[PDB]
Amino acid sequence: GTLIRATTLSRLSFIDVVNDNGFYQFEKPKEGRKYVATLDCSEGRGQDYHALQIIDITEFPYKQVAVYHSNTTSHFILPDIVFKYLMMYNECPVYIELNSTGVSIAKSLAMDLEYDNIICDSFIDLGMKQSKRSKAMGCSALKDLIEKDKLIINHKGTIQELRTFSEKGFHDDLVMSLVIFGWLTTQEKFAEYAGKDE
Ligand SMILES: [Mg+2]
Repeated sequence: GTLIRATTLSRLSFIDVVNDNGFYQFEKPKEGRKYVATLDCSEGRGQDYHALQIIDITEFPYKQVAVYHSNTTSHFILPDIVFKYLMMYNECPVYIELNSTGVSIAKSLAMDLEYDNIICDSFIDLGMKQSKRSKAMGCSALKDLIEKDKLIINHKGTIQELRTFSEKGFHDDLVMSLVIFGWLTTQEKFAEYAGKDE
């Protein structure tokens, strides 16, 4: 009872890139392409990882071009690491799940690093406000993208997590960061970020 149907899961495949201290790069940034990054931060104590997914949304199919995945990042430096990769991907907009750590990272990006491509649900929510409906609808959107071959997955750990991710409520941070992306794609504001500049 996986979210992604078995035949699709069986055809997923990864490019086995070297881990650069948590950063996995499948495509370099390219001129004229438009990206988005989604961030699922770990919170509190336990066995979870921070997961930043960077997706090329210039045109279909969308592509997973890089991932940052770590549970050994110093809290003091996580905003600077995210900022580095957003700047790399053509000053990438970012959509952060606003758990306690995500609220702090979003504020650091806005106030300390002065990054001005933060996707915000509202003036007081500097990212994706937590809700149950955003998870469910983001999962449905992600299922359709992967099953219709409209989102290409390259990363080994992401595929491993997709193969065990249940259709209802093992690590899942790489999938949950893709669920944030799926939810974004259902919103009116996604048209501000997707597509070539006109
Ligand atoms: Mg997490």
